Amino acid sequence: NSVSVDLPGSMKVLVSKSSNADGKYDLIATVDALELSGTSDKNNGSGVLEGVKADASKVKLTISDDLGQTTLEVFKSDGSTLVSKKVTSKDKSSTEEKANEKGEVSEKIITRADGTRLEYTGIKSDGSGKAKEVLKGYVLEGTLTAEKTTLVVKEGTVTLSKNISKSGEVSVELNDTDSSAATKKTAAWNSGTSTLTITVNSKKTKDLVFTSSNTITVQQYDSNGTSLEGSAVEITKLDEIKNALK
Repeated sequence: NSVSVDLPGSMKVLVSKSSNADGKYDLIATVDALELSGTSDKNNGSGVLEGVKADASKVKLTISDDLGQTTLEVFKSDGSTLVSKKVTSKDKSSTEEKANEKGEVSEKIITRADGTRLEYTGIKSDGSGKAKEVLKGYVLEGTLTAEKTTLVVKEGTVTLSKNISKSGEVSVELNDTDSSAATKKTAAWNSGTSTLTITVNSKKTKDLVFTSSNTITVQQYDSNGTSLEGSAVEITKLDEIKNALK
């Protein structure tokens, strides 16, 4: 006599139709063939479920009270040395951490709701590591520090850096080492409009807009640098980013 409850990431928990004499509900879930079980003082599917793998690893699924988030933890048999931790939100955005043998997080994947990802590897005790952003049509490479993630695209003497704060806030900057003052690119970032405006030789040349969909559009200025012209074009591949940096 159970009730099925939908969870983040198209998972399920089974909750007893009625409570026991203590007013508690029974919970059962199966995560990749491993049965987890628990009890809860709520009737909605929220609560904690536990199980133990064949290799003695301890597994705990915690379902938030409003069903908006699940946390799936795997530990070694001590129940404290982390193996992995996955936090899934209702829109199927998620974070997944993987630990080293000492239980320290060394790998992390942030999956956005739109399917784009930020992936970290080799995270060190100072918070540094390597980073990759996986977009629709291209991959960006860079680094992680305790402060921010920085993805870098280099083209000639120009470096475009896409910085991502711990809160996920994107800002972008550009630097050019071009020794010719006349062809050197500079740029300004407008956080309010998520736009990087590139200038060469005192004339704005283009706006790169970093959209809420984790895409980039490019639109050129006229020959005077004082009006935008034509229509903005979505970038779909790395070579088009580099073209904009030429």
